Amino acid sequence: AMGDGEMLLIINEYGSPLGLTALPDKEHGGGLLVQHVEPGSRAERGRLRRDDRILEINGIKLIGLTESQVQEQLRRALESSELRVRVLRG
Amino acid sequence: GSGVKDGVLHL
Repeated sequence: AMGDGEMLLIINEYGSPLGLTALPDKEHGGGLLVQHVEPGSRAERGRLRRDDRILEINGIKLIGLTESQVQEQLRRALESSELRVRVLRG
Repeated sequence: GSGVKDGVLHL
Protein backbone atom coordinates (compact mmCIF):
# COMPACT_ATOMS: atom_id res chain seq x y z
CA ALA A 1 0.00 0.00 0.00
CA MET A 2 1.00 3.58 -0.62
CA GLY A 3 2.37 5.02 2.55
CA ASP A 4 3.41 1.70 4.06
CA GLY A 5 7.12 2.44 4.22
CA GLU A 6 10.04 0.38 3.00
CA MET A 7 10.69 -3.33 3.34
CA LEU A 8 14.23 -4.13 4.45
CA LEU A 9 16.03 -7.46 4.66
CA ILE A 10 18.45 -8.24 7.49
CA ILE A 11 20.36 -11.53 7.33
CA ASN A 12 20.25 -13.27 10.74
CA GLU A 13 23.46 -14.69 12.20
CA TYR A 14 22.42 -17.21 14.83
CA GLY A 15 23.86 -16.35 18.24
CA SER A 16 25.31 -13.02 17.14
CA PRO A 17 23.94 -9.51 17.59
CA LEU A 18 22.57 -7.89 14.43
CA GLY A 19 23.68 -4.46 15.55
CA LEU A 20 20.32 -2.76 16.43
CA THR A 21 19.28 -0.83 19.53
CA ALA A 22 15.53 -0.11 19.59
CA LEU A 23 12.90 1.03 22.00
CA PRO A 24 9.11 0.94 22.03
CA ASP A 25 7.64 3.85 20.14
CA LYS A 26 5.39 5.31 22.76
CA GLU A 27 4.56 8.62 21.22
CA HIS A 28 3.98 7.76 17.57
CA GLY A 29 1.49 4.96 17.59
CA GLY A 30 3.60 1.94 18.28
CA GLY A 31 6.26 -0.20 16.77
CA LEU A 32 9.95 0.05 17.59
CA LEU A 33 12.05 3.20 17.18
CA VAL A 34 15.63 2.52 16.07
CA GLN A 35 18.06 4.39 18.32
CA HIS A 36 21.36 3.09 17.02
CA VAL A 37 22.76 0.91 14.27
CA GLU A 38 26.30 -0.45 14.70
CA PRO A 39 28.72 0.37 11.88
CA GLY A 40 29.44 -2.59 9.62
CA SER A 41 26.68 -4.68 11.17
CA ARG A 42 24.03 -6.85 9.56
CA ALA A 43 21.40 -4.30 10.49
CA GLU A 44 23.47 -1.54 8.82
CA ARG A 45 23.96 -3.64 5.69
CA GLY A 46 20.19 -4.16 5.56
CA ARG A 47 19.83 -0.35 5.48
CA LEU A 48 18.34 0.15 8.93
CA ARG A 49 18.95 3.71 10.21
CA ARG A 50 18.57 5.70 13.40
CA ASP A 51 14.99 7.07 13.78
CA ASP A 52 13.46 4.33 11.58
CA ARG A 53 10.14 3.19 13.04
CA ILE A 54 9.82 -0.58 12.65
CA LEU A 55 6.18 -1.50 11.98
CA GLU A 56 6.32 -5.17 11.03
CA ILE A 57 8.69 -8.13 11.35
CA ASN A 58 8.39 -11.23 9.16
CA GLY A 59 4.80 -10.30 8.35
CA ILE A 60 3.70 -9.74 11.97
CA LYS A 61 2.39 -6.18 12.40
CA LEU A 62 3.67 -4.64 15.61
CA ILE A 63 1.04 -1.87 16.07
CA GLY A 64 -1.58 -2.94 18.66
CA LEU A 65 0.64 -5.58 20.24
CA THR A 66 1.59 -5.34 23.89
CA GLU A 67 5.18 -4.64 24.82
CA SER A 68 5.53 -8.31 25.86
CA GLN A 69 4.00 -9.58 22.64
CA VAL A 70 6.49 -7.51 20.59
CA GLN A 71 9.40 -9.00 22.55
CA GLU A 72 8.01 -12.49 21.94
CA GLN A 73 7.62 -11.92 18.24
CA LEU A 74 11.23 -10.65 18.08
CA ARG A 75 12.41 -13.82 19.79
CA ARG A 76 10.43 -15.89 17.32
CA ALA A 77 11.75 -13.99 14.31
CA LEU A 78 15.32 -14.45 15.58
CA GLU A 79 14.83 -18.19 15.12
CA SER A 80 14.58 -17.62 11.37
CA SER A 81 17.35 -17.16 8.76
CA GLU A 82 16.44 -13.56 7.98
CA LEU A 83 14.29 -10.68 9.14
CA ARG A 84 11.98 -8.87 6.75
CA VAL A 85 11.46 -5.53 8.48
CA ARG A 86 9.05 -2.85 7.36
CA VAL A 87 10.06 0.66 8.39
CA LEU A 88 8.99 4.30 8.14
CA ARG A 89 12.06 6.49 7.78
CA GLY A 90 12.62 9.29 10.34
CA GLY B 1 17.09 -14.12 24.13
CA SER B 2 17.05 -11.15 26.50
CA GLY B 3 19.13 -8.10 25.69
CA VAL B 4 16.23 -6.18 27.25
CA LYS B 5 16.93 -3.31 29.66
CA ASP B 6 13.97 -1.17 30.85
CA GLY B 7 12.14 -1.57 27.53
CA VAL B 8 15.23 -0.88 25.42
CA LEU B 9 16.11 -3.81 23.15
CA HIS B 10 19.54 -4.78 21.86
CA LEU B 11 19.35 -7.16 18.93
